[PDB]
Amino acid sequence: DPVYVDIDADSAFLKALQRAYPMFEVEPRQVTPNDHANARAFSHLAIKLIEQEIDPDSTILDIGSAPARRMMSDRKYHCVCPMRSAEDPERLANYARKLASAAGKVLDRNISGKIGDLQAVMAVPDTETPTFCLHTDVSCRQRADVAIYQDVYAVHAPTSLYHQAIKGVRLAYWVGFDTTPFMYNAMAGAYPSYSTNWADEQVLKAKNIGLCSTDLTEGRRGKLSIMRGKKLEPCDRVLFSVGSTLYPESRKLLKSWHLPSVFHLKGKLSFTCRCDTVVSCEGYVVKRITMSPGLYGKTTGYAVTHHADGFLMCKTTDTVDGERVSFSVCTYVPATICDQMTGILATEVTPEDAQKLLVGLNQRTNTMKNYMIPVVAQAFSKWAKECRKDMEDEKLLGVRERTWAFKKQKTHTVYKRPDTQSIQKVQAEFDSFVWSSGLSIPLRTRIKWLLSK
Amino acid sequence: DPVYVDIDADSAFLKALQRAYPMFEVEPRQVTPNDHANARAFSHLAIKLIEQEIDPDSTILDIGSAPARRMMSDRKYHCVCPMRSAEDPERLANYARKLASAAGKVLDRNISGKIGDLQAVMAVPDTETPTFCLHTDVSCRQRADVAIYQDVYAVHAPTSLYHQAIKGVRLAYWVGFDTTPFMYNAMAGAYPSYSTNWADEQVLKAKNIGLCSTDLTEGRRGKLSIMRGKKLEPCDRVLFSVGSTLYPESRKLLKSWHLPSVFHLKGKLSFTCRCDTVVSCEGYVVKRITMSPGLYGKTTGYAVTHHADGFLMCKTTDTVDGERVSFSVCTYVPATICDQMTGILATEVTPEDAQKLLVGLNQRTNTMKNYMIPVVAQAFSKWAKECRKDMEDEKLLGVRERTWAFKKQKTHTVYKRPDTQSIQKVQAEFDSFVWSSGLSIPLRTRIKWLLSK
Amino acid sequence: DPVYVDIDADSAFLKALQRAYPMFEVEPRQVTPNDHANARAFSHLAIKLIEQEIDPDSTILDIGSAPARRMMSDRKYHCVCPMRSAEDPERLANYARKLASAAGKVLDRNISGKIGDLQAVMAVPDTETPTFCLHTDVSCRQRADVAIYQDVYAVHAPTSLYHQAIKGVRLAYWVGFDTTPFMYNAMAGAYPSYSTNWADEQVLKAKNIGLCSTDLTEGRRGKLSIMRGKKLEPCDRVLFSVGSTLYPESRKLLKSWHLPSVFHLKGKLSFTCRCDTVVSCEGYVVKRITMSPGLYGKTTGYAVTHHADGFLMCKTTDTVDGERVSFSVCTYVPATICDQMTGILATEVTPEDAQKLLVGLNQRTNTMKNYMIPVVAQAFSKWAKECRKDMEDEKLLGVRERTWAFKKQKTHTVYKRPDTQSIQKVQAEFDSFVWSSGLSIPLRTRIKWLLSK
Ligand SMILES: Nc1ncnc2c1ncn2[C@@H]1O[C@H](CSCC[C@H](N)C(=O)O)[C@@H](O)[C@H]1O
Ligand SMILES: Nc1ncnc2c1ncn2[C@@H]1O[C@H](CSCC[C@H](N)C(=O)O)[C@@H](O)[C@H]1O
Ligand SMILES: Nc1ncnc2c1ncn2[C@@H]1O[C@H](CSCC[C@H](N)C(=O)O)[C@@H](O)[C@H]1O
Ligand SMILES: [Zn+2]
Ligand SMILES: [Zn+2]
Ligand SMILES: [Zn+2]
Repeated sequence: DPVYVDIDADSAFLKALQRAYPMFEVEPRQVTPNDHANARAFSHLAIKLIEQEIDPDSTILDIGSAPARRMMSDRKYHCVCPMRSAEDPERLANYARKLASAAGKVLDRNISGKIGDLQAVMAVPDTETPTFCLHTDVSCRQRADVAIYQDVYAVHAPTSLYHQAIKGVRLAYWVGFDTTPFMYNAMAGAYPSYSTNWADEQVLKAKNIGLCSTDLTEGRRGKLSIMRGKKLEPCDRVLFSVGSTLYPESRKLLKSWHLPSVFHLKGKLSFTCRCDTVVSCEGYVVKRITMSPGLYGKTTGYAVTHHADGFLMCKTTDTVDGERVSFSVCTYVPATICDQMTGILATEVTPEDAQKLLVGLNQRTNTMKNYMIPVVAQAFSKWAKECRKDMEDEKLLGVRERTWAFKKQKTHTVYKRPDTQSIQKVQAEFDSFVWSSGLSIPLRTRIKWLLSK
Repeated sequence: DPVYVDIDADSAFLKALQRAYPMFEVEPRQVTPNDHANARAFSHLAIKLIEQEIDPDSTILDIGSAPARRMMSDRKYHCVCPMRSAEDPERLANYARKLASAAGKVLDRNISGKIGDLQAVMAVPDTETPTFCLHTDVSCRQRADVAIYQDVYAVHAPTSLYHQAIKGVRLAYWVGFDTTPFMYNAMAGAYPSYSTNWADEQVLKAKNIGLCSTDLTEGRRGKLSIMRGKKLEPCDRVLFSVGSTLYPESRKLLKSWHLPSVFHLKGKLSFTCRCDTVVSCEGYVVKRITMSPGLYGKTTGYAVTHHADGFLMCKTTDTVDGERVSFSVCTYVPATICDQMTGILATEVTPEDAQKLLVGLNQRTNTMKNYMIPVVAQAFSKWAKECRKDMEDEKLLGVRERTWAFKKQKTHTVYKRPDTQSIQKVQAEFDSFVWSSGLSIPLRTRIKWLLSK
Repeated sequence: DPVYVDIDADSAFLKALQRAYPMFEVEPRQVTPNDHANARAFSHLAIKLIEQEIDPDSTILDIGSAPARRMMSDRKYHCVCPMRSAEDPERLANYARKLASAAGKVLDRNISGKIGDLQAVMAVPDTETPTFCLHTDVSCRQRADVAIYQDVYAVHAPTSLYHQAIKGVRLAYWVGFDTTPFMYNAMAGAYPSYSTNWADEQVLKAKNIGLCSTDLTEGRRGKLSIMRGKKLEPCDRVLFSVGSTLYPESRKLLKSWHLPSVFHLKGKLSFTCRCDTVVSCEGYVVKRITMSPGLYGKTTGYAVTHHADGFLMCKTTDTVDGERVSFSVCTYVPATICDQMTGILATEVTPEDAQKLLVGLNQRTNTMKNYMIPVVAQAFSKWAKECRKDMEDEKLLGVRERTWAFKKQKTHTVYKRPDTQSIQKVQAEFDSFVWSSGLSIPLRTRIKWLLSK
């Protein structure tokens, strides 16, 4: 009845975990010095909660599975494992090892059936079995009614969901990092509670952001290159660092999971679908999606995010490979600090004074990580200034002057305070939806040898 | 005898709930991290109180019902469910699932009768049964004497009430958000105790209101567009955000439920009707309506609101898509803070000093939400100024000078203090009152399969 | 079940050791005054943890072994010992002595088998035995599935790993000093928690770095030499001092162990490999490597380091053999000190004031070693200055001016704060991979005499 997580007993993250999962009873039990422990604990609790929601006798598709995680579960999983990633052969070997080690000692689980299914798949690679197969999300043929996506960032969401729906699935879950900073189109950012940093490929040679590296120079003035760059804009390629584990990602596929509250899937068959956010903790979320046959209602095309902690986006100046430039950066701020800055921001404050005030509030133990304090101090200072400029240039009610052109004002900070909401316009009507094994003989031989014993 | 609500045991909202429902005994029992928990708790208690008022042996029409909420009740409900919303098929499937799960375990409730009625409706979609039907409020033919509207914003109130009255209904209840801010014709606003924000569609690209989103710019002066806008006025389309759930609404239909204390319905038959407010809690209300055959008395056409907390409407300046404009905003303020500002407002005070005083009063735990403090500080500052201008320009008693024209003074704030009343002029004489299933074969097949087992 | 380490009972390093190995229970038991005790304790615990991971019945290759360390172990080691180092004959004699001393007193270990294997190898020097051989990593022919490298810096990593893989090894471990400072290309540096200093061969006659020596002079101005040096750049030869033990090293071979997260080995057979960091303590690390047959996925060529303590690289001025020059130096800083300097660095601070503040923070017992304090104080002072220069020269968003050349700014400090990550670009596709005993008759005779008794 208790749930055990692998974190230190004196961690501050434990209270946030307890507030996010009020239906459980959370115990710390540390066994390793993992440098991304908080992220793993959140994923573990999310799987527990999802299993508690649904009822047994239903079969669950596990898209992009890691089979060894599902091996001591009593529910009915069908693991979809294509070998498209360099980490997959080791996961498969680990599954076979775990299976062979406990073959008679454990009896409640369908251990023998799992061994037989794996052997049958190794013999002929194009066969479906109740617990395993080697197809993709589009080419699997097992029928079910629940689908799960755990830390899956590599598929286009509407195509995948349509292919699950034409097979009888009515309910789906998605677990992962919040997609909001990519809808605002930032160049780099942080998830500080999870020791995670990310950056665009064009700024990996910066100096003072979370994920970067550069070197010492004396500063020659020449650097004469005829190739005129002249624009610094975000591109599709992004790099993620979770603790010390590296993952590359694509901006398009990340944006495709920022789904509106109502949408329609219109193909040979038609469906009406909804998406809600049911767990949200300092930048990690769980989403629940339902799908129904036929067309009902109408769509607006709006997606909403609720901010429990503060969210910040701002302009910063740095050197990239020695050349001075400006670009945008985003982060999260705890609610108590935001509440304690309300009085200060009524006036104009310099960045240095803001930094001293924030250090005073923080270190009274650390509420927030120190390496983000200088950028936050700068953002708060610009926001406070811009507000004053609005108060000194009043307009007339009900009137929009355009004498025959109007000017845009400059904006250097966006600041979403606790208990406010973001709203963005996205696509809501989808009509367009458009095989070889990939295994190799030596790996098959290794698995067969490791199993047949 | 206790009533259990899904909120945290240390919440401040519990005392307000206890004061609003003095006839019950309210216990906190938290099971989920719902981000709009307070609104759900208020609706739950409202249904309990309404059921305690009326007597059994009467049949209750449930307009726009969600049937699974009425399934474990001992009273006699007739649920009117047309499938006009994208959320409806999932509600129907959930009802059928709940019914099938507990088919012999629960015996007191008319479980078997409900199953039979649902099956009979699925067979032929144009039949009335004692517990269910697929018609609208105008085309249902079941006769009753009580009607209930729970969070229903999609109908025109006098037409709907007339169609209920010609069928023998004598008493009706309405539960929902207070309609007063839409009678004052504001452009955006907040219900802060319920984590709720709303906005006109024309200002969704603002920067510093509750529900909005914008981006960074350097401020080009060109933006040369020949299309002269030249007026910024409210329009019919509005967006509501309750926690993170989104709802679109129409201004006309919202205004139609702000009913006067006495009115007449004059058709083929005639009725005389009254409307009173019986519960009011920080912007959420319950209204009771009675109807009688024949015409009696006379009407004035006035509607009254009593303010227990302070109500504010004021002019603010912002940037929308980068262009600087002014428009009106409304909110609610707790009574103790209003009482503690009485001495300060005797003189002229700057907005910055007002903001510092409000922060001092608030954080001594938080009485009011911090993200509204800057706008409130501005409003109080303008009100205090305008009062002084009245005191320095006295007129003569009993005289209205119009030398041959008179000027209007500028007004930037309206402030209704605790224990005052608003009064507005509305229509009170109504004479004008003016079908296919909408279900689909695959959904019917799914429901039949899910039921027949 | 306790693990015993040879350190003083009042040492501060014990808490760091306990945090790095949370699965053990660490007891101090001092028996010698070793001046590099901390390094030996870390290596001991690393071997314990690795043995706990893997399962028995597997045979372990020990590359560049010291056999006497493996003599009282119950696992199955095959020690690869070529006599290429001046320390090797004494290690071999010590092994034979240890074996002969306990020949009947100890029975659980394969003592008799080990004696027989050593004698058989002495008779014919080109024979493999289950526990011993005299080949190199490339010319050994024993088959196994685990390989271990303990403090091995003399081989080129991809060639060695390929030769282990074509023999059936699937898992490998590497224990040693962190390779990050050599990827930044520094000229000298320190690992202060382990009493270790290192330097390039060209600066051994400096005055104020960790490892150096010089003499007194009155300063003649002549020193007329026609040989124009004119550049001071790092070269391949480096010297390491661990306590008072000296080791020479090569920069190329050290860099070759800074491996990316995914890579491919493409020869006659092909493999896909991964490298993760599983233990990290103040500059000492353990790396785990897996290899699989066949080609899967794709590579990026990036390597990542996670910083738990602060890392610093900076420019310094010294005299070398009496001539004044400048070059770069690197070190590590504890996290609490870094956190306590956050407020000070918002302004410009002189080096002297920084030094006084650091002395105040440190001596309140010593958190960090005093001989590094002057260089750290200088680095912090320059970093704080450079940040200000960025804040006073803002650019426009999204724009990279190159009017037709751009200038590089000067950078004198790189500072990686706690909870940030370094990222470097390295090679990830490897295709190119290209014997006499070396023992002598008198040594063989000595070993035979010492054994035959
Ligand atoms: N089109 C596709 N259909 C199904 N799986 C896919 C896919 N494309 C990539 N994948 C798989 O998705 C996985 C993402 S990483 C695996 C995450 C895993 N669910 C976990 O819990 O750790 C990869 O193994 C990759 O092989
Ligand atoms: N003209 C009409 N007559 C009856 N119901 C209507 C209607 N127009 C819309 N509705 C229904 O009113 C519902 C409003 S949302 C449902 C609210 C529900 N009573 C609850 O407690 O949660 C929708 O399901 C919609 O189908
Ligand atoms: N090509 C090679 N293959 C295997 N061992 C080698 C080698 N080149 C050098 N060595 C050996 O590697 C050793 C490094 S010093 C020995 C370290 C030892 N593992 C310990 O725990 O203390 C030397 O003894 C040297 O003989
Ligand atoms: Zn399948
Ligand atoms: Zn009906
Ligand atoms: Zn050998």
